Amino acid sequence: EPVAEPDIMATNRVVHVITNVLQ
Amino acid sequence: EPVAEPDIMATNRVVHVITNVLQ
Amino acid sequence: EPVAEPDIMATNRVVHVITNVLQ
Amino acid sequence: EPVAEPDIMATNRVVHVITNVLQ
Repeated sequence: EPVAEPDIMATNRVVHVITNVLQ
Repeated sequence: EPVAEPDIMATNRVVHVITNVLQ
Repeated sequence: EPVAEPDIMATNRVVHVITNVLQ
Repeated sequence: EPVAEPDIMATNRVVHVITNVLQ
């Protein structure tokens, strides 16, 4: 993982896609 | 339901069920 | 059948809600 | 370094009612 001076960090995964309700 | 020998079956309407979209 | 089939229900449109997305 | 983990799985709930096969 990246190394640097201490700071605020929080790993997160975001996934989105355009879609419509099936019914 | 009626019981008899196999033969042509009249088409019956089908109603969908509301459910969360997979996408 | 022992239980009557569900009555026909018309699909209802759903309006999307605007939200902040990082991506 | 360790291999990056894949995208986090998004659990979903599916509800359906058994009915006559369309085919």
